[PDB]
Amino acid sequence: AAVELAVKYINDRHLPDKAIDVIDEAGARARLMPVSKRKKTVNVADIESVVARIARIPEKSVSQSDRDTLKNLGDRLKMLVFGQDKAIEALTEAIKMARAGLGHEHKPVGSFLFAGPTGVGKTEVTVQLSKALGIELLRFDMSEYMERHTVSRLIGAPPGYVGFDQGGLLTDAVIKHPHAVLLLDEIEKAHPDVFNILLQVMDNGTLTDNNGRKADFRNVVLVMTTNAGVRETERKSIGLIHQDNSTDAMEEIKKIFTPEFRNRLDNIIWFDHLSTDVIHQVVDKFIVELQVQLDQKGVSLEVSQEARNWLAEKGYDRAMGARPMARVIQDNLKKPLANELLFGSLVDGGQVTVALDKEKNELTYGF
Amino acid sequence: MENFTTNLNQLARVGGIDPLIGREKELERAIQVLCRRRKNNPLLVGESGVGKTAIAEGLAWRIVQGDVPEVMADCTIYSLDIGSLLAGTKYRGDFEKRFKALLKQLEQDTNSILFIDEIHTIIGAGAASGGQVDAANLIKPLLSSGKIRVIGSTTYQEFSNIFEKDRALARRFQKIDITEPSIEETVQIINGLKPKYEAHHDVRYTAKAVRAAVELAVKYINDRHLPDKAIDVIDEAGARARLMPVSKRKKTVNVADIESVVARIARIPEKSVSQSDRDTLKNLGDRLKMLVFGQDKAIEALTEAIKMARAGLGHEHKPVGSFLFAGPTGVGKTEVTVQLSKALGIELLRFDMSEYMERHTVSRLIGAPPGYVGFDQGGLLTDAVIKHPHAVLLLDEIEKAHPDVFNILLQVMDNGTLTDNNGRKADFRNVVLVMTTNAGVRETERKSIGLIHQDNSTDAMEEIKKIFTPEFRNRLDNIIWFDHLSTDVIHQVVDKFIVELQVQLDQKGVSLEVSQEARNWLAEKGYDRAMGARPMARVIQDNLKKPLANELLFGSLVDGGQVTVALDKEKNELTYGF
Amino acid sequence: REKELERAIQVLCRRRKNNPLLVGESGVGKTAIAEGLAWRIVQGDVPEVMADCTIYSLDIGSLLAGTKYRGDFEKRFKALLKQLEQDTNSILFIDEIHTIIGAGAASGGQVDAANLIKPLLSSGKIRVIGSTTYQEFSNIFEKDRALARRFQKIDITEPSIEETVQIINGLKPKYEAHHDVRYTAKAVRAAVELAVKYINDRHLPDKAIDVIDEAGARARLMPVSKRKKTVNVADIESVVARIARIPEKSVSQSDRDTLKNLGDRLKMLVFGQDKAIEALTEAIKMARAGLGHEHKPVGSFLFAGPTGVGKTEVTVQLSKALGIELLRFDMSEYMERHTVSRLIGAPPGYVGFDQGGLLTDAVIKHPHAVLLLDEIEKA
Ligand SMILES: Nc1ncnc2c1ncn2[C@@H]1O[C@H](COP(=O)(O)OP(=O)(O)OP(=O)(O)O)[C@@H](O)[C@H]1O
Ligand SMILES: Nc1ncnc2c1ncn2[C@@H]1O[C@H](COP(=O)(O)OP(=O)(O)OP(=O)(O)O)[C@@H](O)[C@H]1O
Ligand SMILES: Nc1ncnc2c1ncn2[C@@H]1O[C@H](COP(=O)(O)OP(=O)(O)OP(=O)(O)O)[C@@H](O)[C@H]1O
Ligand SMILES: Nc1ncnc2c1ncn2[C@@H]1O[C@H](COP(=O)(O)OP(=O)(O)OP(=O)(O)O)[C@@H](O)[C@H]1O
Ligand SMILES: Nc1ncnc2c1ncn2[C@@H]1O[C@H](COP(=O)(O)OP(=O)(O)OP(=O)(O)O)[C@@H](O)[C@H]1O
Repeated sequence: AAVELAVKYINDRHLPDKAIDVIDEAGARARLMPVSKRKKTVNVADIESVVARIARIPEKSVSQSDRDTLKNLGDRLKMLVFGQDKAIEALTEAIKMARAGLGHEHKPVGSFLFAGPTGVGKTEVTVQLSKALGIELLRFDMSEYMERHTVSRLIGAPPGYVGFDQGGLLTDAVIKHPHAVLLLDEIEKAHPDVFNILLQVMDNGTLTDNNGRKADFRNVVLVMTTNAGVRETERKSIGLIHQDNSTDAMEEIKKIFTPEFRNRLDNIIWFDHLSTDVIHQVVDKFIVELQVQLDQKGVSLEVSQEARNWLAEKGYDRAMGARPMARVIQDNLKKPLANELLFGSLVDGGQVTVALDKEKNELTYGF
Repeated sequence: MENFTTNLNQLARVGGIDPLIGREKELERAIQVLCRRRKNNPLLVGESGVGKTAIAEGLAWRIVQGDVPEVMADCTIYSLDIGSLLAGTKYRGDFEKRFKALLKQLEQDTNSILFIDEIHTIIGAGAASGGQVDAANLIKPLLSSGKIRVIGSTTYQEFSNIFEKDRALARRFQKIDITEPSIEETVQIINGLKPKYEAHHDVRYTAKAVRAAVELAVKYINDRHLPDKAIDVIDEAGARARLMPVSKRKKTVNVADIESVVARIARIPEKSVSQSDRDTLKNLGDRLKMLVFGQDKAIEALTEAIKMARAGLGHEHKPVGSFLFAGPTGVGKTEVTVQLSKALGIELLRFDMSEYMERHTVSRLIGAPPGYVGFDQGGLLTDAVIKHPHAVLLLDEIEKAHPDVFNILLQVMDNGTLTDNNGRKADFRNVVLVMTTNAGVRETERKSIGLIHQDNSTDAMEEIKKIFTPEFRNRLDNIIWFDHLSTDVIHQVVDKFIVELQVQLDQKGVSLEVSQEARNWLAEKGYDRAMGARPMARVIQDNLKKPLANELLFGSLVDGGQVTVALDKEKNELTYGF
Repeated sequence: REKELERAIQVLCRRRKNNPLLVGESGVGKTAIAEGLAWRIVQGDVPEVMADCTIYSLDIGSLLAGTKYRGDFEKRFKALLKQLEQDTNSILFIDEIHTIIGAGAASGGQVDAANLIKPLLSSGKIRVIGSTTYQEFSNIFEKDRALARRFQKIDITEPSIEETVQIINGLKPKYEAHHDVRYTAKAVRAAVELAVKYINDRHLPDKAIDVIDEAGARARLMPVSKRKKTVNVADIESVVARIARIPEKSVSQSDRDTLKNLGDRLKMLVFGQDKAIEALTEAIKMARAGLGHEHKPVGSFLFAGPTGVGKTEVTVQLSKALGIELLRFDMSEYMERHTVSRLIGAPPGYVGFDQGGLLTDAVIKHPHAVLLLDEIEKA
C-alpha cells in the first residue's frame, strides 16, 4: 500500500525514493507513537495516514468530527441558501463521495457548471460551501480573461519572457492549497480559448504551468457559475402562452461550450427562480445581517412580521432574483437608520423598532 | 559554530524568543520528520508572516521549556547567519574550509540542529563562473546520509522559483506547509504574546480590543496574512498609545484606538465621524444642491449611499455606490460627480470610456499578461484605485466603450475587487462608482405617427435594459434617470455662469453687474431643453464675454471698474459701461 | 507634514518591524520628510523618545564600491549592521530602497542587502527608514513579500495649495540667500496657483519650488546693468508661461495689436467668409483676455459649406499669422472603427504599444497649436 500510494499520490518525486520516504516517516512516527508506550507494527492504515500527511490530502476521517461536518453539510448550507436544494445536494454528494473513497480516479472532486437566472444563489452557495467546509476558496473572476492571450496569466509566461518569474495565477493558487474550492466566476465571459485549459483540468485533473510543475486538481471542487442565456430567460415570448426559456438557455450553453467540454462536466445544475416563500426567507436573512451590522455599533433592532411581509411584497421580482431585495431593505431601513445614527437620536444607543401601518403603508421607528 | 551560528537555546534561556502558541500539528510533523533515519530535514514553507521562523524558534523555546517529548531534549538548535559565514571568505578555499569545519562540528555533535532561515539563499557561494562546490553542493551528501539535521524556512514563491529548481537538494528536504492560522487561533496567539507587548509599551489591551484588532485586520488589511497583521495592528496601537503619556493621554488600548489604527493602516475612514465630519455629510446634499440645480434625486442617492457607508451599515464587500446616471446632454451628469468629489475633498478618478471602444483595450484597465510588452506597467484602473483607495470613480459615457468591457465592472460592483496582471487585488470598498450616459435618450426624442400621440416615457428604460446586460444591471445600486432642465433651472444656471464669469473678471480687477431683466433675457435667448445647460453658457459667452473681451483687451477696461449690463425694451439689447 | 512625521515616529517606536517605508509619487518630498526629521532632531522639536538618535543616510554606491573578491560586500554589510546594532540610537535611511533588492553575485542571485537585513528587521534590533515611488514600490519592492512585510508603508500625498504656499514661505530664506533676490508673498501665491494650473506633468510640492528657483535664476541674469529687483507676479507668470506657452499678463506688450488686427490681416488673405474669421478671432481674443473655458480648448469650430471655399485656407492662414504650429489630421485616413489606435496608442501587450499615439503626442509636444481635422464627416 505504501508503494501504491506513493505512486498515485506523490507525483513530484520519483519511485524508489518516495516509497522509502513513506516507510521511513511511518517508522519514525510509530517510534514517536509511544506516547502511551504504544509501539506496534506499521499497518496499512498508518501508511495511509503518513501518505495523506505528505501529499496534503484528506485521509480516512470517518472517526472524526469531519463525519459530522459532512453529515449536516446539506442542512447547514440550506440555512444560508434558500431554495436551490438540488445544487446543494449535488455538491454535498460529490464531496461525500470524494471523502468516502468512492471518488474519481484522476478527476477533480467535482466540476459543476452552475447556470441559471440572475440574482439567485449561484456564486453565493460556492462561497458558503468554502466557508462551511473551512477550506480555502480560490476565486477567479473569469471576466478579466476576455483576451485570448490571457492564458499566459493563468499558467504563466513561457521560458524566455518577462513574466516568467511570476508564474501562473491558477496553477500557483492550486499548488498552494491543493484542497480547495475553485470558483471560476462568470465563466462565459472568458475567451473560448480559455475553456481548453479546463478541458484537461477536468478530464485528467492536472495542469502544467510554464516551469513544468504539475498542478494537482484531484482535491479541488471546480465550480463555474455562468449567465449563458440569461437575456433569453428574462424575455417574454410572443404568443398567448409565455414559454419556459430554461431549455433555450441550455441550448445556449451547448452553443457556447464545445461538446468535449460539456461531456466531462459532472452536472449542469440549472438554478431556478426564487419563489415567494424563498423571498421571505431571503428578507429574514438580510434582516439578520443588518441586525449584526447594527449590534456592531451597539444598536438593537426588531421588525414586525407584517413589516417583513410588506418588504417582501415591495421588493419581490422573480426576473431579477434576490439582489433587489437587498436594495429594498436598504432603501427602507438603512437610510432612516443611517440618518438617525450619524446625526440623530441613535448615537451610542439603539433599541429601534419597526412596524407597518395598514392605512398608510409606512414604517415606524424610534429609540 | 563560533561566529557563524547563534545558539537558539541560549537566546531562549534569556527570554529572547517569543512564546509559541498552538501549532501542535506542525510541530508534531516537524518532530516526526526530524526523527527520520535519513533525509531527516524538515522544510517549513508558507506565506510571509505565517509563523515559519516562529515555529522553528519556538521549537528551541519549548526544548528549554521542557514541553517536548523525551527525544528532542538536550538537542540545542543553532540558527545559521549566511552573511557572517560568507563575510571574510575572500580567498579561494577559505569558505569551503570554514563550512566543512562547521559541518564537522555539527556531525560530531550528533545532537545539535542547524536551522537555516531563508534557506533558499544557499544556492550560491562559488565565484569561478559555474556550478562550483558552493554550499548547496557542500551539504548535499550529508543530508542523504542523515548525519546532520537541518531545518529550513522559505516562502512559497521563493521555494517554488529558486529552491525546488535544484531537484537533488530539494528531494533531501521534507516540506511542511505552514498555513495561516484562523481567527480563533490568532486570537489565542495574540493572547499569549500580550505580556511582551504590554511590558514593551506599558499599556494594557482589553480582550475586546484584541478581538476587534483581529477582526479588522482580517477585513481590511488584505495584503498580509493573519498572525502577522493582527499583531501588527496590536504593536502599532501600543506604540501609538505609548506616545500619549508625554501629553498625559495615557490609558489602556480600547476598541476605538484599534479602529483608529486600522483606519490609518488601511488608509480608509472609520470613526472620524465622531469629529466635525457628521456636519460635512449633514449639509452635503445642501452644498451640492446649490452647485447642481434640478436632478435632486441624484443628490439624494449619492448622499444616502455615502451616509450609509460612513455610518457603518453599508455593504460588506461592495462599492460604496454604483450608479448609472442616464439622461440627455447637459443636465449635470458629469458635473454632479465632479462637485461630489470636490465636496468630500476626496480624489476623483476620471475615465473617459470613449477611448475603450475596442474589446482589446481592457489591457489598459487591468494590464497585459505575463510575457507581453506592457507587463511592467500594470493596469490604469487597478493602479489608480490602489493609489487612492478612498476616491470617486467616474466613467464618462460608458455606453461608448465596447460592451464587453462592462464585464470588468461586473466583479468590481459585486465583490468590490479587481485583479491586475500581477495578482494584486484593487480594493473598491471605498469607491463611489458613477457611470454616466445618454443611452435611452434618443428613443425618447422620437416623434410618433398617427392621430393619437403616445407616451414614450418607458423607452429610455427599455433602451437601457437593451444596452446593459441583466446580470450587470442587477448589481447597480440605482439607475438615476436625469430630467431635462426647466425654465427656473435655466435661471439658476445662468446665475451660476454669471457668478463664474464675475470671478473670472475679479481675477483681472474688474467688477460686473447684470440687471434682472438682462438675466431673464439671457435665459430667454439661449434656452433649449434639447441641449441642456451648455447653450446657455454659449449665449452668455457670445453676448457678454465678446464685448467685455473687446473692452478688456483694448483700452477701456484695462484695470476696469464696475461694468453694468441693462436690457432695452424698444429693441431688447444690452447696455454696457466702465 | 505633522501627520506623516507623527505616523513615522509611531512606527519607529514599535517593538518589531519598526521600519517606516515612505512611499509616494515622484517629487512629493519623501526624502525631504526623512531629512526634515533629522533636522527636527537636531533642533529638539521632536517627541521625547525620538531625541538623541542620529539618522544615517546609506548610499549603495559607496558600499558597493570595489567589492570584488567574493565576501567583501557581505563583510562590509555585516560590519555595517554590527556598528548599527550597538547604537539603539541610530536610524538607517536608505533613499532608494527599491535598489537594495540585489547586490549578490551573478553566479547565484543570492544573499544581498535584502536577505541580510530580513532577520535584523524582523527581530527589531535595528530601525530603517525607507523611501520609494509607487511605480518602483509596486514593481520591485513588494516582490520580496518577506521584505515588504517588514516595512510599514506610509502614504505621502502631495500637499494642498495653501500648504504648498506655507512650504514655499518656509523655504524662501535659502532660495533668497542663493539667488540674492526677494520674492513677494503675492508672487509666491501666484507661483503656486499657476503651477497648479499649467505645469501638469509634475506634482505640487516640487513644481512650485521649480518655478521659484527658475524665476530667481533668471532674475539674477536680468541685471545686465545691475537691475536687481524683487520677483513679482509678472516675472513668475512669464516663467510659468515658458512651459504654458502663453503669458496672461504679457498681452499688454506688442501682442495686443496682433489680436487687434488679426481679423483684418486674415481678411487680407481669405476673402469672403467674414463671420468665420470673426468667430475665430473673437475666441482667441477671449482666451487671451482670460474669459476662456478653464477646462476646454480655446475653440471647437465646425466649418461647413461647399468645397474649395477656403475652409482649410482660413485655418492655415491663422496658424501662420499667430506663429502657431498647424496640426493637420486628415480624417480620410480614419474611415475604420479601429484606426483610433493610432490616435491614442495601442493597449499594452500589442505590437504598437511603445510607439505611442499620434494626436496625443502631437498635443503634448505642441501645447499651443491649432488642431485641424479635414473632412470630419469622412472619419
Ligand atoms: N437562494 C438564495 N437564498 C438566500 N439568499 C440569497 C439566494 N441567492 C442569492 N442570495 C443573495 O443575493 C446575492 C446574490 O447572490 P449570488 O451572487 O449567488 O447570485 P449570482 O448567480 O452569482 O448572480 P449573477 O448571475 O449575476 O452572477 C447574494 O448576496 C446572496 O446572499
Ligand atoms: N505560532 C505562533 N504563535 C504566536 N505567535 C506567533 C506564531 N507565529 C508567528 N508569530 C508571530 O508572527 C510574527 C511573524 O511570524 P513568523 O516570524 O513566524 O514568520 P516568518 O518567519 O517571519 O516568515 P517570512 O520570513 O517568510 O516573512 C512573529 O514575529 C511572531 O511574533
Ligand atoms: N442641473 C444643473 N444645474 C446647474 N448647472 C448645471 C446643471 N447641469 C449642468 N450644468 C452645467 O452645464 C455643464 C455641463 O454639465 P454636465 O457635464 O455635468 O452635464 P452631463 O449630464 O454630463 O451631459 P452629457 O449627457 O453630455 O454627459 C457644466 O458646466 C455644469 O456646470
Ligand atoms: N514637507 C516639506 N517641507 C518643506 N519643504 C519641502 C517638503 N517637501 C518637499 N519639500 C521640498 O520640495 C522638494 C521635493 O521634495 P523631496 O526632494 O524631499 O522629494 P523626493 O526625494 O524627490 O521624492 P522621490 O525620491 O520619490 O522623487 C525638495 O527640494 C524639498 O526641499
Ligand atoms: N475666401 C477665400 N480667400 C482666399 N482664398 C481662397 C478662398 N477660397 C478659396 N480660396 C482658395 O482655394 C484654395 C483651396 O481652398 P481650401 O484648401 O481651404 O478648400 P476647403 O475650403 O477647405 O474645401 P475642401 O477641402 O472640402 O475641398 C486655397 O489655396 C485658396 O487660395
